[PDB]
Amino acid sequence: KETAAAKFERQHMDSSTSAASSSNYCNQMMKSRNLTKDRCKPVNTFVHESLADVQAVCSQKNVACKNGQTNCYQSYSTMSITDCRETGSSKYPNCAYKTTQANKHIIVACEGNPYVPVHFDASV
Repeated sequence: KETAAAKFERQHMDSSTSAASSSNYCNQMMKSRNLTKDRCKPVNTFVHESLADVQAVCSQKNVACKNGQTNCYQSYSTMSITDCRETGSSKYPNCAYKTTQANKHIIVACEGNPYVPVHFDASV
């Protein structure tokens, strides 16, 4: 089964771009990363930074996750992200999203050895 670390990379990393280039970024990426295959994932964040910089957050500022776990971490630095959220017209299989650019700190939950991100908790 795909590991939690690999799923995080597939759902949230986009080291190939510095930001969203058009309003269709979310439509394109949600589909290409297979986040709309079985249902429309409602919200999703993409991070436009290197993988090592994001992995690095695992040893930055500890903070409790939204759900209360204590293995979340907030990045020291803000990062270029893209926020994707369904539009009112989104209807499976035609999942549709609003793209929004931002430069925010990220909050992830980490696990394993190597200790790496396994969930994207929030942008703040």
